[PDB]
Amino acid sequence: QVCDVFDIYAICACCKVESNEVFNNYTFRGLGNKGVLPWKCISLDMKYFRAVTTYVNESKYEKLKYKRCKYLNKKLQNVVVMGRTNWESIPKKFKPLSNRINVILSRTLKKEDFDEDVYIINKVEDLIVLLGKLNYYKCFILGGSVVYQEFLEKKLIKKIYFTRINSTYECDVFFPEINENEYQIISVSDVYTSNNTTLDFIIYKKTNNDDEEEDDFVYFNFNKEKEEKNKNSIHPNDFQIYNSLKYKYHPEYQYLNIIYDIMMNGNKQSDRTGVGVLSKFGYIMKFDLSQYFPLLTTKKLFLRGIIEELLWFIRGETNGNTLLNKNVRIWEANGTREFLDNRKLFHREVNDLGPIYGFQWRHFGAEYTNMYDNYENKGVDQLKNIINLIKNDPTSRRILLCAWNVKDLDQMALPPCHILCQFYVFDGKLSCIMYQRSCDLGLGVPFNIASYSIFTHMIAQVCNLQPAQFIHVLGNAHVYNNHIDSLKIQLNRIPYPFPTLKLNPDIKNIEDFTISDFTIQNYVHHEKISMD
Amino acid sequence: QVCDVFDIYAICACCKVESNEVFNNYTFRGLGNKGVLPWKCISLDMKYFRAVTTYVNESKYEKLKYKRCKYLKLQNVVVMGRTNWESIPKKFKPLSNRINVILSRTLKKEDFDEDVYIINKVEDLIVLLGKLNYYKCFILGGSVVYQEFLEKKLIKKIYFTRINSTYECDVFFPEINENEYQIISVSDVYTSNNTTLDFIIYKKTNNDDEEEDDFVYFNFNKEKEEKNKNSIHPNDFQIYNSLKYKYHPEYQYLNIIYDIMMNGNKQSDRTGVGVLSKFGYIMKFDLSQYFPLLTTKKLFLRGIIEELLWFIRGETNGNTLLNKNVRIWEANGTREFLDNRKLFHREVNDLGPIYGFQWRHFGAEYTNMYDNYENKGVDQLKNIINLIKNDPTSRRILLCAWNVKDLDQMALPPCHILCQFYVFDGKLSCIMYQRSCDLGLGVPFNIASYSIFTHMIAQVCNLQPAQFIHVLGNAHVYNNHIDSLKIQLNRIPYPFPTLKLNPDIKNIEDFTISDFTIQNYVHHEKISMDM
Ligand SMILES: NC(=O)C1=CN([C@@H]2O[C@H](COP(=O)(O)OP(=O)(O)OC[C@H]3O[C@@H](n4cnc5c(N)ncnc54)[C@H](OP(=O)(O)O)[C@@H]3O)[C@@H](O)[C@H]2O)C=CC1
Ligand SMILES: NC(=O)C1=CN([C@@H]2O[C@H](COP(=O)(O)OP(=O)(O)OC[C@H]3O[C@@H](n4cnc5c(N)ncnc54)[C@H](OP(=O)(O)O)[C@@H]3O)[C@@H](O)[C@H]2O)C=CC1
Ligand SMILES: CC1(C)N=C(N)N=C(N)N1OCCCN(Cc1ccccc1)c1ccc(Cl)cc1
Ligand SMILES: CC1(C)N=C(N)N=C(N)N1OCCCN(Cc1ccccc1)c1ccc(Cl)cc1
Ligand SMILES: O=c1ccn([C@H]2C[C@H](O)[C@@H](COP(=O)(O)O)O2)c(=O)[nH]1
Ligand SMILES: O=c1ccn([C@H]2C[C@H](O)[C@@H](COP(=O)(O)O)O2)c(=O)[nH]1
Repeated sequence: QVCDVFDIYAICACCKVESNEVFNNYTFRGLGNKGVLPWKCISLDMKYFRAVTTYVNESKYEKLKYKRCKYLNKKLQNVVVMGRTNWESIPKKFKPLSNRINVILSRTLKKEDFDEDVYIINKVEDLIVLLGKLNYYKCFILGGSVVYQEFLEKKLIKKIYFTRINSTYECDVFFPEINENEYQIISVSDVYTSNNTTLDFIIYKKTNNDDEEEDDFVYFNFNKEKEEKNKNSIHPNDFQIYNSLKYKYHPEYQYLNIIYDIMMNGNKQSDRTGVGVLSKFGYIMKFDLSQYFPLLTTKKLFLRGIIEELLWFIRGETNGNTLLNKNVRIWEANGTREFLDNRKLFHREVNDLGPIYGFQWRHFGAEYTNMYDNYENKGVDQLKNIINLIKNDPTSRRILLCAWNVKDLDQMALPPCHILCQFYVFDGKLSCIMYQRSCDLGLGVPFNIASYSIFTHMIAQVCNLQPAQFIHVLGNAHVYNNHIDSLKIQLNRIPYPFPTLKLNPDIKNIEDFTISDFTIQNYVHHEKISMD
Repeated sequence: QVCDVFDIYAICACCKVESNEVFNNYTFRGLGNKGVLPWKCISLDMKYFRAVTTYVNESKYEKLKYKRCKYLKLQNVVVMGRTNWESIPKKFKPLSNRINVILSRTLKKEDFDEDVYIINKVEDLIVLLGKLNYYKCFILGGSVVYQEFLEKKLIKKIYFTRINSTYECDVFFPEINENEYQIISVSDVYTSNNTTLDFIIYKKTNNDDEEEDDFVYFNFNKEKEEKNKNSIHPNDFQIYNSLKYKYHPEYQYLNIIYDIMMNGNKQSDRTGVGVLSKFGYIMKFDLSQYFPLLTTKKLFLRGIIEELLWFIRGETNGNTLLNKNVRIWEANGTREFLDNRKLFHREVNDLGPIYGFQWRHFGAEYTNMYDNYENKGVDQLKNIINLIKNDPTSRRILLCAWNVKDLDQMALPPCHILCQFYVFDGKLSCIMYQRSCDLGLGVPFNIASYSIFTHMIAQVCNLQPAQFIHVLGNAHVYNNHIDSLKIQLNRIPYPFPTLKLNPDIKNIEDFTISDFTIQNYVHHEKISMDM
């Protein structure tokens, strides 16, 4: 087909347009405004644009030339193709585009109307003629909307390098609705921040609808048991989309790939109640908090409850009623008469959760009495101490906050799942490890990622640091049997660019945050999944 | 040369021989004994030798069809000396799916078995390959055949199995000329028929590709050569960098050292000492397949085994160790060091409520290293053992030394924060979270300690040890270890040893130093980590 021989790709960038919100991939569709771009600079998009439209590989040229010659019977650079208004949006000092063979479609304008060193063509068949005559690597359609429309309805695009700008702007022109039958996404990049917006890079593909060391690889894999056994009784063919992607570089896939790993390779166990899980042991996930807030996109997540849990912890509280009166039910089941009695806490009042996270963070080692006691200057204020070590001894390898008080375990409603946070400071940035002994991949983890990411931002702010990495170590990583079906749905979804977290900048002590100091901007997500 | 053109390869397997001793590649030489192999059956090698000698690639034969004939079902060639031929029994003859050559100057094709081949002098092969259609030519020994093939530089690659046990031998492999061949791949380590083994690859020295440009675009925001912050010199690790396949588990430790040296943050800890630092790693070692005692330098375990026994007894008394010449904690018990920790009222070598005390007495008011603490505080060690036996699917099997109440009273706060255990199908795994990781001195020992512990816990619980999982928090190279580790990165690991515990010990409290034995430890020379 014409676009496979001449290697004609589209590259574009689309913001969200000003229209319980439904999100699909038509969410990213805004192209330009009043004949320019809807944003000022997004330098990372330019850097990427520059990299795709200028990259050439001379070794691959020999096969492209042959291929092209065969379909015709018979310093290397790429061609870029522009609508006239696209071309007129470009600052003069940057035209023609350096190190690229510039082509401009126009009727109003002819060869004579240009000083530059550009090919002017009347019409699309004129690009195909030209490409049969030029030595060039790849041909990229640079827009705008009219050029994009005509190139897709002529089935002349092999791939779309589509940048998702995860902010909203005023737009007067739009990228056409991509037909899912015609194009599927095969690759999704890492998520970055540039110019106060997150973005990622996705690739749509035209649909179906020394090399002795090649061999040493196979010799060296001689003992591998699983040769399509169905190790666990989940069917790869149900993860069609998940498996069809080639480059899964969105950080959400750090979480998604562990659910794949647990499902394909998990050990079958009957846990605390008889419920049943697949389980694995030891994983690490790293999220770049300077580039995004890793709220999972492949299902809807509300953070009001877990933000109010984090503030409850920081205040040192163990009173389950405080959450209940803010309509947060996170701890309700763990405070019942029955639940407490079955934990042999017969002398513990309903919703008095005992010496849990808050108590240990502000008072580790004090004798716990009841949820209403004044524990001032009793036991160790770990939280205060770790803020003090970040500020005054940032290179310490001893900045840990530990919830696992061995003496108090049996007196807690339940022993903590988030065992400990360690902190690390280099060059004015704060990174955090949280070690989780016990990890519900379907229900718990996605919230836990959020709690500790928010907490790291908070500790960074009050210490006058920027956040860097939030690092999540999973000990006992389990998927409950009755989550599996929901999880196979979620895995076949393709993540959206992460949102961002904004903390009220004025809060300077860790104690001084409230619910209104927390804003999640630009949360684009698939619909909610009931995991059960 | 003949060899690089015609793809002439040697597959062999060499054990150690029955000769404070020193190791090199020529440690592994034993080939045969009394016209048979020196060992009963090592079936993971039998399997390897099958997969390697059968397998062929249709696609890639093209670049050979026109190269050996640009010089003058597609099976594989195997050559063997008659005694290597008759050394094997009959049901296997002639090795299925393989052009069975033999190197005999005596008995001809009418003498011998099936519809195979023969030659009579070394040269007489040179042209036989030039005739028939074949993927690659494998020399299966024996010593005599290998010997005369390495003399005449006809061997492109050697596919050499290191059998890491000792056997009676009569025949050996040639010393591999270190300047004439170099190792370019090393496999995972495996247990098989009560011995560890790995597979290494020697080479002759010289003195849908659209989705491939998408990879370059996704790397658009990565980093070049002033980026990759290196006053380290990559070219100083030629051997580390020349390996294609680095599958030996020691590479889990080595790769972290390379990562820290190359991408490490320069920081100036306490003193002005200087480190390169990163945050958050996870290594995993299969205790069922080997004992992960680093082989790229010499490690001693008596001291760290005594330390472990000392922990299990609940001791905090530094003198107990000093009287056994284990001096791991000596610096942390001086009047000077205690005074600088603001512990002016602590006896010298009274290390305070450290590992032992937290493991057997968590929450007990520490008094001094001589007090009787029986049935005071939480015996976590007894508890986590009773959890493994009574409730193995529990996700609460944690052994934690980081008592926040007691940190200031400790000579120093622990590096090893906690162990977590996991039991599946009668097998025990252990995660240890290390807050502070000296990759050059500490970590090598810390792996051995907690590997040993895992074996101890597993055995007193009648489980097989599975994985030790080492999670590193603040991982640092001391700046002055850099020269030594560069030397260390350029050493090819040896197949790991094994650990044998005295099987009689079924109480964690009942181990003594003589119940621990390391077997077949083959290691490069000791390295002083500075100077
Ligand atoms: N976000 C992004 O990735 C991109 C955004 N943009 C934005 O897009 C907008 C411009 O798009 P839009 O207004 O649709 O216009 P275009 O940039 O697509 O240019 C349209 C003009 O191109 C010429 N033309 C197009 N097709 C043909 C053809 N087949 N034969 C001959 N001439 C042809 C005509 O020029 P003439 O009128 O002289 O005959 C036509 O008026 C701006 O806002 C721009 O900044 C630009 C590209 C990429
Ligand atoms: N561990 C390992 O990797 C392996 C080692 N072995 C072991 O090795 C031992 C046998 O090896 P080894 O003693 O070296 O004997 P070989 O198996 O190497 O057989 C060599 C024979 O080939 C003939 N021959 C030797 N040199 C030449 C030559 N230049 N030209 C032509 N023919 C020649 C001779 O047979 P003749 O003159 O009688 O015709 C000679 O006896 C056994 O213990 C066996 O189990 C076996 C397989 C692999
Ligand atoms: C730049 C942009 C939006 N990014 C992607 N990913 N895909 C595109 N097609 N893009 O538009 C390219 C249009 C050309 N352009 C339009 C432009 C750029 C800046 C300001 C106004 C208009 C430009 C100008 C200068 C240089 Cl050096 C390179 C490209
Ligand atoms: C088997 C061995 C040692 N494996 C490696 N890695 N390197 C070699 N070249 N080997 O030599 C194999 C030669 C003969 N042999 C070894 C043998 C077997 C039984 C008793 C003595 C020797 C054999 C028998 C059956 C089969 Cl299917 C394949 C090889
Ligand atoms: O913050 C939390 C709290 C709980 N859990 C899950 C993990 C287990 O499924 C269960 C805890 O049960 P135990 O591991 O304590 O038995 O709750 C989480 O994932 N995150
Ligand atoms: O078992 C141990 C004890 C110490 N260290 C290293 C880490 C640091 O270099 C130093 C401990 O000092 P702090 O991290 O507590 O400052 O020793 C280890 O790697 N392992």
